[PDB]
Amino acid sequence: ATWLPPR
Repeated sequence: ATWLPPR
C-alpha cells in the first residue's frame, strides 16, 4: 500500500 499512518 502507501501512506502508512502512525499508530
